[PDB]
Amino acid sequence: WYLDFVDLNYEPGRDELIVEYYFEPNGVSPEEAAGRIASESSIGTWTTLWKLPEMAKRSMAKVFYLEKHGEGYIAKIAYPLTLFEEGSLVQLFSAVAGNVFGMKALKNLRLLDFHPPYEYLRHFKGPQFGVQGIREFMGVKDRPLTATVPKPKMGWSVEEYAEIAYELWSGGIDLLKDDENFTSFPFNRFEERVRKLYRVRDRVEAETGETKEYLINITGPVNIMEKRAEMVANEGGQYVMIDIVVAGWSALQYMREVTEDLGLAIHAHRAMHAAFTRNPRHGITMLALAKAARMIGVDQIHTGTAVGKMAGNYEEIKRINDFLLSKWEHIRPVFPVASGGLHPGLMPELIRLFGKDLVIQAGGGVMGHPDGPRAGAKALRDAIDAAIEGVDLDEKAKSSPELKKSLR
Amino acid sequence: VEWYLDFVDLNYEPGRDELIVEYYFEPNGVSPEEAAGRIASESSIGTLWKLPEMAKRSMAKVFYLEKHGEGYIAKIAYPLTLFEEGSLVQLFSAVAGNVFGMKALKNLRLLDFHPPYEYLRHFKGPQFGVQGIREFMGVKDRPLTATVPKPKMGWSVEEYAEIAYELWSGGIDLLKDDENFTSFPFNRFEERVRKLYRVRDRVEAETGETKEYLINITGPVNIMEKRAEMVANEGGQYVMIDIVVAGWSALQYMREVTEDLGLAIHAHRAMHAAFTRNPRHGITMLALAKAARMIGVDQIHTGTAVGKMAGNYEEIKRINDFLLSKWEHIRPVFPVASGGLHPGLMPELIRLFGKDLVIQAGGGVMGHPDGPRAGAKALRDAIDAAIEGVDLDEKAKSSPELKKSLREVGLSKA
Amino acid sequence: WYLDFVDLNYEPGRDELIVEYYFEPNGVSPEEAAGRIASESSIGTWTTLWKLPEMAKRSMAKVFYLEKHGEGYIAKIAYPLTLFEEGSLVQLFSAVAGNVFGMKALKNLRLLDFHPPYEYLRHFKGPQFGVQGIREFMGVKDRPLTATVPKPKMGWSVEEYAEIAYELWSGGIDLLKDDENFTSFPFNRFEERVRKLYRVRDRVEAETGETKEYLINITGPVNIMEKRAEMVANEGGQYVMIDIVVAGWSALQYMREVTEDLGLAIHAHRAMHAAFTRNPRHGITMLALAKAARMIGVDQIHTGTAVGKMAGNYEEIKRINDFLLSKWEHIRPVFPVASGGLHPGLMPELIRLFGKDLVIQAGGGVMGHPDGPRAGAKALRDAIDAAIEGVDLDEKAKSSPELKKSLR
Repeated sequence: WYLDFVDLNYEPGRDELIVEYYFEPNGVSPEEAAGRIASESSIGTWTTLWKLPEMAKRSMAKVFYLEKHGEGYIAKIAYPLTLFEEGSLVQLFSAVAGNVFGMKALKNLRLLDFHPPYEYLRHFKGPQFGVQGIREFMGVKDRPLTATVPKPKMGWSVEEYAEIAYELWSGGIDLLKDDENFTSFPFNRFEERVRKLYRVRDRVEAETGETKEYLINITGPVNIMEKRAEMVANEGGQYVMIDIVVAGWSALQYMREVTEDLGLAIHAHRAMHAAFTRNPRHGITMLALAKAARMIGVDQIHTGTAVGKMAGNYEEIKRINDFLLSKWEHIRPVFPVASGGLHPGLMPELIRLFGKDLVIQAGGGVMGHPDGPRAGAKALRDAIDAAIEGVDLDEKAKSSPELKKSLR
Repeated sequence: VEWYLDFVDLNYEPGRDELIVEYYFEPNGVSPEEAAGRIASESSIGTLWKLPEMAKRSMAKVFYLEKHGEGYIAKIAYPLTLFEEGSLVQLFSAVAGNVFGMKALKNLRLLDFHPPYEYLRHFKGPQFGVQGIREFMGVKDRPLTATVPKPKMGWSVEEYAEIAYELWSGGIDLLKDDENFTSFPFNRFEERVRKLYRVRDRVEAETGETKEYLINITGPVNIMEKRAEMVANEGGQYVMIDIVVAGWSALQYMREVTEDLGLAIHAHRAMHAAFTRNPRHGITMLALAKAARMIGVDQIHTGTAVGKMAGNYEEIKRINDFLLSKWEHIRPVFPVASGGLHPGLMPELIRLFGKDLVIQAGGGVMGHPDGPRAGAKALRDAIDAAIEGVDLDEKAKSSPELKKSLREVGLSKA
Repeated sequence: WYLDFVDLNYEPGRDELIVEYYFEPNGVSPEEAAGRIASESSIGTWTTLWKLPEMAKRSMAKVFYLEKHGEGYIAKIAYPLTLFEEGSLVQLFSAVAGNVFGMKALKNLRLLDFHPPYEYLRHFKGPQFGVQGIREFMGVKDRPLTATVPKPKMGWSVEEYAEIAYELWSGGIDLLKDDENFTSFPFNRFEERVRKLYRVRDRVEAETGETKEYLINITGPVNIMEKRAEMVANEGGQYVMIDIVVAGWSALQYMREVTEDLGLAIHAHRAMHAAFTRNPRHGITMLALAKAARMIGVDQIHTGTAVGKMAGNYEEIKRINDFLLSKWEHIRPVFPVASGGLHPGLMPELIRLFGKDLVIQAGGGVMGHPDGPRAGAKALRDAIDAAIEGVDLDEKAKSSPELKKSLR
């Protein structure tokens, strides 16, 4: 039966969903392995007896491309839309990213990418704001945005958090960002944080004439996340942060509706992703993850950077960033968020390689500045201004004491 | 102009994900090809500033154009980018809107449409259909029977209850309100619902047979919803809506309501003939029945082959065939036959149109010489006879009520 | 029995509803045909046995006028109010415009007009705003209002729609108008359109000191239409557009209550009407449609124009326009909306023939202006100013470059 699912001359219609897998077979032929992925991700097996169901035949997936690739194989598989509950990314992932990973006839299986047809994709809204909508409400037309996570990442009282925030925002940071694990604690309850931090936010706005925002972490059981998002909207926030991998796709799809009602942008933290995106032979790629997140509609998502302290291989990151920012029917582009050991001196290189449409998360460089967080923020903003203006950092530094000290 | 000809390409092969509409038309002062492109244009993107990418992609295409009688038939392909999926209202605004008013046509008739799978899948179709209705009614094989009281207006709730008792007791399956009969100071809907389902339950207890009520909930939508809620609360399994007068927007919403409440929909088609009757202009009954079946009415009036209604056999059969055909996940709909039907016509009716019908024969039944109960019995008897292949004159020997109906009809003709 | 319904000497009371029909009999006498319309639209048939119902006799319709008219006949029929559920235009149309159209004893049947008595009409509110209420909230006291539908009529993104809108409004258009088929699409969702277009609206108001509005198309299944109307009211809109024939009378009556609660005027698009108003022998007239729409209470409705590109016979259109604008107890007058190939050069004639109480929809002329939509709007506003002021277009054109170019 597994071979009924393999037709290397099949030409998929524009209304079929395509998934690309890498795999290594275990004691079976490449074709049998491929067929097995297709059957398991579609109708399973049958032509014996007791009534074949009427839509089974029309719902068969088909392997239409199979080629050797290094130590394994790449297959592309076409899925008729009769297999799917439209609007449920959850059910899509149960089909194409479910039981297939555990099959003993494969040593390894990686979902590399997928391509939803227009009739699947039209039932997703994508980002509510995207790059352009964020740039509008932030009032930042050309340069990348800046973000900072306080260090240490845990243990502040609300008052202590408010003071750091005041300093970061005042020095030039656009977005305060909670750490992925920083949700709500006895010494820093979410409700008290929301009531205080947005007062400090509004004060800095009045004093500087620059828009400031807060990537506040609403991550929790979904009912709690919804209540936290309502609190944020009620205080005048326009962003919520969600750890999307830990929270999961069912909650994210629902929160996308909540954020639509409340006018909130979503910053997606991708903590836990490496558990299945890191292994080059087995799991789901960051690309496929980013695609699903963009389709549902996160407005910004972490992708990594190119340095040594973050390391980060250039081709993979570039590829994801390019996808996030590409035209894709009605789905608004998503800001890549660059983080990892970033600091003012790396800004020209970051921006040469990755463009101006970025959220630059540079908490280390900012917090660890010898004159304090406010000075570190200033320094970062100055390195970005110089990168965009084509000005050498050492030249800028002669008119920016804060940047000067950072480059030492 | 040459712009309108950009919408015409008679070698185009439409993909399986495009919606097709078939029109008859007669041009008025332009060529046939220019008329057809005008139709395609006006029902898609219409006609300095940057022509958006989506507009180019969303152009309809005339891919078939042949002469037909005194005019022409065109088939036009519509990408689904033109449509708000789930909204039959919006589809009809595009393909059945301003297009009828076009000065470049003398006449335009929407003949039929074919939604692709990706459009159709966002409609549920009938909640019950033929098989759902036969299950809740407990009637496995024969046609169902319905009767609208005569006269059609003016009854108190008590008088209506008494007629209903007789009709159901005599064997009618479905009491039917007239299309004009909603709620009046002398017969308020709330009172009628609270009384008639007690009568219904009484008749079920006495006969062992299931009885139902095609009760007319037609009104402003908020009123129809409230009336549907009252029917469900009294144990009713059907509501009747005059779907042409009420309209598509209300009907789509009411199909959600009846999903929640577990109610079947009987669609009365009053006013349809204002646009379905003219063979050169309007919307065919076929196209209308298709839209109603997609949304999901469970029974709909189509017409009969009778003395009184000498309706076209071939058009009626085409509609009934469509209603009963397999159509993906969309359940089949019962055709409702009516128009001057009496017991003597049951064998011809069933021979020509089959057993999957609701037969509304109010006139024969109400006009029986021994009263409505006897008319109901006579109708049921003629139907059993037709199904078992027994001559009506043979059946009449064991059924005095049928005997009398057959005799009196014979005494009523020249 | 059909003859019991004919009394050519009957004088209807002021409390009876009168309907006027055109018909052609098919094998029966004019009187029998007329009687058949009356019976079918009232009590049907009966005097045999099994209890005549108590209110049947008092609910009989009566043909009281029958005269030859060309190739057929006109009948007027009086209906006692016992036949009707008061406040339900739906039930009125089921009686008088229902099964009568399909009767085989008539070759043709047209409902020409109806006349509700005060005790029927008092249960309808008519337009919430009408001509005077619109003129008040638009701040436009004498001249006709202007409207424009973007071309092409479909396929814009929200951002592209907002830019056209900015230009139209800025040049002088009063009302942006969505096309009848332009509701909500993946590339232009209603909720995102509402949130953006009213921001651009408020900006143009601030910059020009002129009120601007949006005939935004809420047409859909009724629950969806209600949610869309709430969205519009919430953003500060005062108008919604409904395709009333496609949506239908049940939804319209309900929406009239929704718009009452929300303070919204209704613009009625009449798409699909020609399916039954166009045939001179059979259907319902535009007059009767306009009457029902006015009674429920649309504030503006399309009637057509007098040119060549719209063609439009003058007597019929004038007659409807006159009715819409006439005193009619408590029912406010309704703006006729003139559309069809209109452009600045036709304004003096349009206004001579049809008056200043019009909404002039002139999308072709405006969008197709050689200097752009903004210039086209300006040109239209200038042709209207000149028409009202008694000024020759070629004279105006010497102080209006935009109009000058349009007249070429």
